[PDB]
Amino acid sequence: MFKGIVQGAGIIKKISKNDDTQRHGITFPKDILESVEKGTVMLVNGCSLTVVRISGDVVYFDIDQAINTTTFRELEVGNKVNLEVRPEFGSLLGKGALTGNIKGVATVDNITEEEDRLKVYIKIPKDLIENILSEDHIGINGVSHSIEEISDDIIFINYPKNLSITTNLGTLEKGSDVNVETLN
Ligand SMILES: Cc1cc2nc3c(=O)[nH]c(=O)nc-3n(C[C@H](O)[C@H](O)[C@H](O)CO)c2cc1C
Repeated sequence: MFKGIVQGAGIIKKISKNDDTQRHGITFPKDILESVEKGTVMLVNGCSLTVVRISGDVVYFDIDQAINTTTFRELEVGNKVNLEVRPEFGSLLGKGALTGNIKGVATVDNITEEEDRLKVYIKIPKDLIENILSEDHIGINGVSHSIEEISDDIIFINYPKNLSITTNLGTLEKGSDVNVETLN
C-alpha cells in the first residue's frame, strides 16, 4: 500500500471511450515516468490502476473495474491527475495509509483559501457507503489527511495551502467530483 502523499501530477493526453471501459493516456513528469513500467500498479487520483503501455512520456491505463466508483468516466483531456508510486524500500504507515480501493465519488460543496490553508468541504452522497469518522484520515484523490469536522453530510478537510500546488486539490471548485477512500 501507499502513503497518500502525491508525488506529481499527470495530464490526461488521450481518452478512448469504450463504453464500460476507457483507456486513458496520461503525460507523466520525468521523475515519475522513469520509475514506472508496464504492469506497475500505482495510484492515479488515489485509485489503484495498472500500467498497460508506455510510449515516450505517455503512460496508459485501462479503467474497467474502477469505472463505476471513480471520476475517470467523466474526466477530460487536459485534466490533471495525482500520481503516487508505491514506496521503494518500505514504510510505516500508521496511518492515513491508502489502499487504492476508492469507495466512491463525492462532490466539493465549497472551497475557501485563507490563512495559508486550503479549506475543502466535500458532500458525501447517501450511498457512500460506510464510516466516516472525524478522528480518522480520509483519502481525497489520493491525498491522505485528517478530517477536521463533519457537519450533516459534509466533511471539512483543512489542508496546508501548498498542497494546492503539488496536487490537483488546487483545481477543485464547487461541484468538482473527487475519489474518496475511507480509512476504513
Ligand atoms: C493490483 C490492483 C490493480 C488494479 N488495476 C486496475 C486497473 O488497471 N483498472 C481498473 O479499472 N481497476 C483496477 N483496480 C481496481 C480499482 O483499484 C478499484 O476497482 C477501484 O479502486 C474501486 O473504486 C486494481 C486493483 C488492484 C488491487
